[PDB]
Amino acid sequence: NLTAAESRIRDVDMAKEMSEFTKNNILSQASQAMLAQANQQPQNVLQLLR
Amino acid sequence: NLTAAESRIRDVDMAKEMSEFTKNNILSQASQAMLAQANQQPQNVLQLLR
Repeated sequence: NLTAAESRIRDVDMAKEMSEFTKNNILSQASQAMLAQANQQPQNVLQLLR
Repeated sequence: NLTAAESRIRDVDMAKEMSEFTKNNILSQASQAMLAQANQQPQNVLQLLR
């Protein structure tokens, strides 16, 4: 029972962690994506410039 | 947020600046133009002279 509670503290429910990992990785790829949109804003500033 | 306000101070809204530039350049070409009319005033003074 000590091992049980000790595991409830430290040892992870790796399913939940994996869902958290896939989730956060999507947030990451979404963010890099929004750089791929964000940097594209001043080139249109160059477009009215020319 | 510091970068944001710092940019609001120094960094320019280049669209507005470009409109200002085209504008003032037209005022310039209009002014050179009005030299092309202004210097032409005394040659007619030479015309009644001859």
